[PDB]
Amino acid sequence: VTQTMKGLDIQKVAGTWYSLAMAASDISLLDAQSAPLRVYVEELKPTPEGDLEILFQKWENGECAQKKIIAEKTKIPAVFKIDAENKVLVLDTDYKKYLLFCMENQSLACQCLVRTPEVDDEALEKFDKALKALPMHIRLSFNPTQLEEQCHI
Amino acid sequence: VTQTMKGLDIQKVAGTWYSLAMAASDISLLDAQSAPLRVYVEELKPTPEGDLEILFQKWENGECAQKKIIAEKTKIPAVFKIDAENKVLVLDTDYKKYLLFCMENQSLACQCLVRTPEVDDEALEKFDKALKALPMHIRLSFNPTQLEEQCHI
Ligand SMILES: CCCCOc1ccc(OCCCN2CCOCC2)cc1
Ligand SMILES: CCCCOc1ccc(OCCCN2CCOCC2)cc1
Repeated sequence: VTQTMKGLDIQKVAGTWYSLAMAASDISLLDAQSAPLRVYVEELKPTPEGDLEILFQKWENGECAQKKIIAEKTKIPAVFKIDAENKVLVLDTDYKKYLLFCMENQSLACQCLVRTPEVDDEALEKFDKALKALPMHIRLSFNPTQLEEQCHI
Repeated sequence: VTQTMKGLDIQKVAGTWYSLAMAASDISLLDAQSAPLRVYVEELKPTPEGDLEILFQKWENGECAQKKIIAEKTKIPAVFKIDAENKVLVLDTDYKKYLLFCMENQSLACQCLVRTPEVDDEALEKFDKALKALPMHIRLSFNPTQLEEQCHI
């Protein structure tokens, strides 16, 4: 991934988001509800120190779990670390409407986040252009009804 | 689906094909290996009377089954019936290289077939343009290694 947001202000991505679409390099990363990168973003909480707390939902052991992770800042404003060593990259955002991001170790999953439970064609067009560059083999998108449900059921 | 091949010659789609990509209106139609429209085309055998015999593979009861169905001709050369009542529509083909088709009852799944175990960017570009018109929520594509495996494992 060689697309990062120039001039990202991480404080301005705070608040409510919706995983409108997801894509990944390998089908098994997104195919089942319990697939390991099938994660439904709920909220972004950037720290004063410029780390990024992420609230999301994930299907585990036949139910919709609440999850929290902290993505630690790097010297690049648009790149963050989750290690156990995995990177979060912010590709593009207008803060008000949409945010595109990828998670990578090579394995890769990207999402189109939106602020509201609505299908944003413009945001989906920007997400498809960013994926043109990448070796994706699965792509999912959700309707407004699913966006208001736990784990997009 | 309002895209059909003008002037289809069904005899000329005979022989070997590869399901390079699939898409569907609903995620559950393609998400698991055992998902009901996860079908891997092997061969098309048009009859002299202009019906279309289809050999494909499908994952069922934890294994890769061989399957045969006959799609019966209609008054429209590009449209065929499988009833239990479901339509097969040929969108576009050059006979030599690629064939795009959709199956519909509304539920909808479309494939990009190719003649060889190779990623045909041109064919994938034509498949993405045909899907622009349609309400797809899942899309899959396979690498050359998977295309040579039973059930694309
Ligand atoms: C704008 C930033 C959005 C990033 O949102 C997420 C990034 C990574 C996530 O990871 C969820 C779990 C994936 N990893 C599996 C391995 O252990 C660490 C977590 C979840 C949301
Ligand atoms: C150019 C024509 C290619 C069409 O290929 C197929 C069309 C339909 C298929 O259906 C497989 C099973 C789907 N139906 C489920 C309900 O019962 C009838 C079959 C398989 C290949």
